[PDB]
Amino acid sequence: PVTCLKSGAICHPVFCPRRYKQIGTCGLPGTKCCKKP
Repeated sequence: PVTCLKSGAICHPVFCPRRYKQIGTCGLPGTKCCKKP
């Protein structure tokens, strides 16, 4: 459960697509933590 707030990564719903790499999870099972390349 990482907020990804320090990394500045954006959270994505369901799962992280290819444009964004899923580092783990935004915080809840509703969305996932994603980061722009």
